[PDB]
Amino acid sequence: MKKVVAVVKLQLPAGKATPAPPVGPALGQHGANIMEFVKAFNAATANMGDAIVPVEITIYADRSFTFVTKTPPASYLIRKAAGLEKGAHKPGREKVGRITWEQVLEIAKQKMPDLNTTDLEAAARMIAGSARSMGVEVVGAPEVKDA
Repeated sequence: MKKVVAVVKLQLPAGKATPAPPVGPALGQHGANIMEFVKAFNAATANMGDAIVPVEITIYADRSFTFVTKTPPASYLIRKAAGLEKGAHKPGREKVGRITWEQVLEIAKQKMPDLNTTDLEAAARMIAGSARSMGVEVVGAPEVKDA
């Protein structure tokens, strides 16, 4: 028996949101907890840095708020998929932010069931690209030329 009851989707300031977001009251729809929401948020936006994040607080009947969001969109999962971990005491040698075709694809497929896109090449570039702009770079995608 699955049937989400409430889901708050909006954009909150990373490393700046406070227990008084543009929703607040419109958010307390699971148990009435604004801090826990921003508390954890700030935690993520506090460990990474400042920015904006499209929250997707999915409040399930069982007062369950499921939503993974921290750095800008694409980063939502391209980060861990790329390598944006922490400053690291030693230089990350490789270029910070590196994903692979297979990664951007699997990351796009679910992000392109058939909305505006359709084929993978399209979404694929949308992802491998989104990262490209995010300073990230495609590690896989073996430049296939004379093959």
